[PDB]
Amino acid sequence: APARPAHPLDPLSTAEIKAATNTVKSYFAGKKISFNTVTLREPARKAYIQWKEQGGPLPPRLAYYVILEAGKPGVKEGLVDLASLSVIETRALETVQPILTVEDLCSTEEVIRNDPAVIEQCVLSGIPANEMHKVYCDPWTIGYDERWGTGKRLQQALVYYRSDEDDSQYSHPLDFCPIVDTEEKKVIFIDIPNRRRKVSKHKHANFYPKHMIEKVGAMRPEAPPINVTQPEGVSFKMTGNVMEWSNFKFHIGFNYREGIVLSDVSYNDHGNVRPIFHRISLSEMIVPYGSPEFPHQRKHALDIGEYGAGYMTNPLSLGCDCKGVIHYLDAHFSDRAGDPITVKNAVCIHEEDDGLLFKHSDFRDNFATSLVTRATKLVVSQIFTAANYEYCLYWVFMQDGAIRLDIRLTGILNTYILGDDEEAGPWGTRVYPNVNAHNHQHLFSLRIDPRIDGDGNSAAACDAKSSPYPLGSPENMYGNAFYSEKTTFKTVKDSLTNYESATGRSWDIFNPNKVNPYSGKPPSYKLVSTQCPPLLAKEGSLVAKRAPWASHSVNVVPYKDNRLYPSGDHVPQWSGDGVRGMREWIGDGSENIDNTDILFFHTFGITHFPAPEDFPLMPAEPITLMLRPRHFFTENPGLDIQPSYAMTTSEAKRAV
Amino acid sequence: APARPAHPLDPLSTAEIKAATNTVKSYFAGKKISFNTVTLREPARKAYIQWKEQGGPLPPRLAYYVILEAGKPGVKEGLVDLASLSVIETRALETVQPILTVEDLCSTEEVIRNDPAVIEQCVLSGIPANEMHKVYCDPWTIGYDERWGTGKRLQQALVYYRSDEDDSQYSHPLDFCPIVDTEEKKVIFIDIPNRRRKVSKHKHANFYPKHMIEKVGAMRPEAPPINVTQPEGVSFKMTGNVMEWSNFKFHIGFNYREGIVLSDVSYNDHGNVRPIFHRISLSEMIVPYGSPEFPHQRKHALDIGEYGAGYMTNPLSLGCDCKGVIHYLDAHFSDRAGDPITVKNAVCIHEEDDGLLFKHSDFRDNFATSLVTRATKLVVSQIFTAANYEYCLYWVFMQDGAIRLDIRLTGILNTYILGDDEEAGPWGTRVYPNVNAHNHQHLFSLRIDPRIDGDGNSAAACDAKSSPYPLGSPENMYGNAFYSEKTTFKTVKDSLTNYESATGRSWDIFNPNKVNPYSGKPPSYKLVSTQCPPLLAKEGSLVAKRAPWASHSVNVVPYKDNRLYPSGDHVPQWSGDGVRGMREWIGDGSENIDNTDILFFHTFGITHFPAPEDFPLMPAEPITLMLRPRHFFTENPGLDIQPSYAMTTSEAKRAV
Ligand SMILES: [Cu+2]
Ligand SMILES: [Cu+2]
Repeated sequence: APARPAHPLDPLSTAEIKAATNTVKSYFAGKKISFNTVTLREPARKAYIQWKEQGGPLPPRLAYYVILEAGKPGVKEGLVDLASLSVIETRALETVQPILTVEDLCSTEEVIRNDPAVIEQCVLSGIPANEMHKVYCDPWTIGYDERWGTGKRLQQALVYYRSDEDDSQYSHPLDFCPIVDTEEKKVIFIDIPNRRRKVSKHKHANFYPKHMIEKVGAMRPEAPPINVTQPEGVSFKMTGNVMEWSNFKFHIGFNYREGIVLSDVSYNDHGNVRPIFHRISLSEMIVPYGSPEFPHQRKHALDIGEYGAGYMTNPLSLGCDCKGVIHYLDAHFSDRAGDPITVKNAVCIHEEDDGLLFKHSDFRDNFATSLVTRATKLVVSQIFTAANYEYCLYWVFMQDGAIRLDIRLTGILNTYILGDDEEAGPWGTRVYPNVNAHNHQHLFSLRIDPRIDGDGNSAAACDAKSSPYPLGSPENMYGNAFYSEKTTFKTVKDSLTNYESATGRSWDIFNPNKVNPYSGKPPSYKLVSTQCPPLLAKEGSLVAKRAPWASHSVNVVPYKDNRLYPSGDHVPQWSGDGVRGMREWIGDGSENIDNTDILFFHTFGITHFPAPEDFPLMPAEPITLMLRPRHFFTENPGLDIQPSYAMTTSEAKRAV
Repeated sequence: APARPAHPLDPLSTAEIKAATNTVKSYFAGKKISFNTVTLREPARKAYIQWKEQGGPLPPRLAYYVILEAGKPGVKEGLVDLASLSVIETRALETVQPILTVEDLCSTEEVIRNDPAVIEQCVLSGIPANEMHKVYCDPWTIGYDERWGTGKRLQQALVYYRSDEDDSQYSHPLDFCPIVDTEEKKVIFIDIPNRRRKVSKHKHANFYPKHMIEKVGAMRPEAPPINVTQPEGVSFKMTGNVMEWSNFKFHIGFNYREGIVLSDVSYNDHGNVRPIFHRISLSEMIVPYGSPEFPHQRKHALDIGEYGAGYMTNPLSLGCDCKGVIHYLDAHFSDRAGDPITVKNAVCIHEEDDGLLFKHSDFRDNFATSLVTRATKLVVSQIFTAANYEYCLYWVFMQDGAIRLDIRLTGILNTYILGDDEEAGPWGTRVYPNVNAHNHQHLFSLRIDPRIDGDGNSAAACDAKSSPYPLGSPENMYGNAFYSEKTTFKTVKDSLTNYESATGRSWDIFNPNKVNPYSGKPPSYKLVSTQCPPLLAKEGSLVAKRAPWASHSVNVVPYKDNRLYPSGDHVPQWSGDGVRGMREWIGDGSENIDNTDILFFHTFGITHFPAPEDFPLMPAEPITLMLRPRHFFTENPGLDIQPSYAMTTSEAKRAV
């Protein structure tokens, strides 16, 4: 049996992966199978907490697998008990399709380049038959197409042309969309538009230094360096995957889908170690495009569930992606053959300056009496590439006890062809000649499993409101009175809430069993998040049905085990009909969520209307949200940090 | 005559200040006068642009002054022509009161400590008569009190007790409020509550290291250092107050009121130097409190117009407030005697790493084909202290051509006393025993005088909207279609708009005379700003009347000279009645603002519901907004910056 991990939440080692895939091959001996997913099945929440805090049973070390079998529809999935090298649960799911791996994305180009119907369309589009090596595709999942459902595993090949291998292809989309059976390795259909648009004759819109020298004359000279050193080392301590820093303690996990998973998050409040979150991660996304024209409705990528923030994560880049003194973690997955694969340097961990933590000075001696303390932040990060997009993910811990998630979006716009006299608006932007960059949103589902100061939690909306008493009344003489209206969610239905600019809405995750001795309020972490777009696709749309979580900024449901992925476990090609994922968890909306084990799913992101500044490669666009302690502590928790400068009134008088 | 400045927008030198005050003293010879304000009167916008870009006349170098005269109500104000040492304009304003200086804050404590009625109240409150040296006050402007109007110059002494001079006084407010005549140096009234609350007998809530060692046992050890150096110097160049960095060029100005003023802001687009803004600054604030109980309606500080972001600015570190390699500017004002005073190191300028600028990698070779470029940002900052508050102001320029304003709020909560059995809610929070920190908002008025790619500009609201065609229609078959609805403001009235979470509203400031050759849209800078609270005080309230700008997120008016301060030129003790400031500029709402010289005033900020984490000293709370180029450039303007790492497809194949 494989050696068991240092910690029950540690991701599967390479040896554990191989042990799992050997087990599964033996169970299916005589069958031709391929591996889609081999990943840790995390322990039940109860089992973990009981092991960690109550001297309870050691949870079994289990691997979840998804396989395909040649000639069989759908997938099989199950669990392997690693200690006994045995399959302990298995089932066949003939009517779902699974996440697409890097191998799956790389496989489609050879299919389309050799398909006679595709060749014919390249030629009709102005690319000669002997130049197929110049044709490339981003082979998305089909997403959903009602002509096939889940009956075949399908990709849509978004086709482009490169004049030279070093080109950025996105200036030269083609007009047609081959549909490919991923498992049969064949083109089954090609969507061809009513109006044909041949390949752009313009130069490629390129962005490496050699290209830029041709385009603008010269690169800027190298700027003088800004160097960042920690000559006495770092202040954080890692014990395997467990982090300790500035009184925070937590486990850094990682998987094929979510990427970074932070677990067992506590804060050491002068010797009282107080839980905050059991688990926090990104659980799904949707990137819905806004052109109604066929087949563009199929562009609504659920990037986490369809590609994976782990599978697609970048090996980060000795001193370029992450600047400073860095601790790296590697990621391990299975390939289709059942062999472990490694992404080196998938996670970067470091501490960085974060400006001022607090300051106050006294006007009475011209600010001679003064105290200033600088902030340090701890950053746990990854960058994943989902075809054209780059998503830079930064989990940030702060010395006031706040935790923030910062995202920067970069990469390249998804582009489609635009005719010489064709107008892109209102659904997209002409960002370069013959290039239409369609409107789209990027929405994310943050999953919080809280344990604010322990178990038994609730959530609330907090709305700023003027007093209901009018100006000139004895209760509100001058019309200034205002308060925070807290609406505690009692049932699931109550939770289904949007951000509201009219009230500056925030949400509290709180422990109703405890009370701050000063304020009288429950200890809480407050979600402060304003990048909360409405879902623009209509009710009942394909987008709305496949992402039931995205229609509210906040969804709060009862905890149950295995409630991770809110668009279901196998996302590609689901029509959005059925009681699964968030739609299952919400149910009829009547279940209790007050003072219990809850899961808080937050929808946040941006609406992107492309502009030429975004092309050919887009400058980073920031998204953030923060979880802030409010009524958790009885005073500013950073005041024991040594100030950078401190002078008292008495000391200022003595300096004369 | 004083030597003329290097640049017409340079603030008055110390010699110019003295020259101006000598001129005014001579004009008023035989009269007993004191100086309130002596500051640059900036050139008219037409005159500046003509001088800068058209070989036009050199604008006269002018000083604006505000003086008080013993025995005369209100103020006198006027202009001095420095070249001729003469008063060129003067007028008496008998019914206004002016900004309170540092000297004016410092003067009140000696008055109240020696006043028999105040002493009596201290004794009734539990502080013996021989301990008046332990009584302190923050002597705000009265703000507005209908019992006196502007008929006397008045301060309200928010009173506190210190057990030792090194204490933070804010745990020990007293229950009463002396009203002080600033110019007569006497207490004229004391507001006494119906419910007396004697001084707290608790320990002070303190925050220096010596205090914290007593409170929690020990300070944390010094963390290992993070060192930032620039061994080959910085990439920016300053010529006097003119900055050049990453193709931006602008003038760094400073005054008593607004603090930092950025002017003549352009971007050098490969040799084509394109204007962006004529002037950008913070022009006013309001910090309205939410307790209706008398006299707390008088807490609605207009910090900029009542105290001044320049007058109240901190002399910065060095090495503590601003980390790294810093260029500092000093600030110069007049004191009451007409002598120049200096705040050393009032502004800090430096460049800092700002993470990734952009990245893209190709999945086809497992991300071997990759380009990553790191961002640098340029930061122009100050910190001002308005009694209890600290406001950290950062104007940030970025290498994608965006400009951001970042603010961090810190300092100390304003507190009032709380009885042992008194409930603070719903209008405040008990943050420590016997301490009530009332609810309040912090609202700011960002003033933008734009020149987007030159003169003749417009503004618009941009709202994301679903297509009006329903799901299932030929126009919107799958219900996903969406667009940006642009509402161009034709008249002032049209511009009076709020942030709307329902549409993810942004605003464009654009040049309708020009067209992006790719997109077809006008060049613009887009305001991306979501920390846009409603004003919670009711229509017709004292707050809403004194801050007419604050009731909309956006106000756009025609440019005229001297339209700087949207709550009027002399803010303290204005009732809010009258056609002045923003209310004058809005007029009847009918004036054209489409394709003309416009002023864009943006209201943003936060609503603060205190919690114990904020006490006794508050961790920094961030506020931000961004102005982003959209359709300004025809491609990402940063692509000529040398990448940190770049490998092409061909290079990756050659590396084997
Ligand atoms: Cu996008
Ligand atoms: Cu505040």
